[PDB]
Amino acid sequence: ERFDAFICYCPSDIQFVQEMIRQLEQTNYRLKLCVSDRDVLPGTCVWSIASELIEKRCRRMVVVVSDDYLQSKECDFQTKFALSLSPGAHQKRLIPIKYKAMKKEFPSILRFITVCDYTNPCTKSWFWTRLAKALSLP
Repeated sequence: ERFDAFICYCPSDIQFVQEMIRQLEQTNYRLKLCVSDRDVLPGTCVWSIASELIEKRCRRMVVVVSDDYLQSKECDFQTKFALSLSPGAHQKRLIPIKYKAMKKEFPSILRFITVCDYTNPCTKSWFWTRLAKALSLP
């Protein structure tokens, strides 16, 4: 089955992903998010379902960036694979998200891609609108 986006995230960010489900799948947006801890089946490889799903079965990939995310090798692999699919962010396939105040730097590999910043109080009002729309484009 195909998806609109593959949510890349660390375990400690699962809960924000749940909010994404509550804000993007369970609303009028009706987006089909691929949450690995929910839709990726067991028995799969953990690097090939970042190469079959992300590449062919998902149009975009929402990275849930955070301090915990930097420390989890799996999501780093999946993000670098994203950038392999579209180095330069030409096809607009990698949506970074900063939903929490970070004590570490933003990944130096995503400096030039526009991040959806929940933390910003004056911008959050458009977050779910910007994200949803972005994930709904062809």
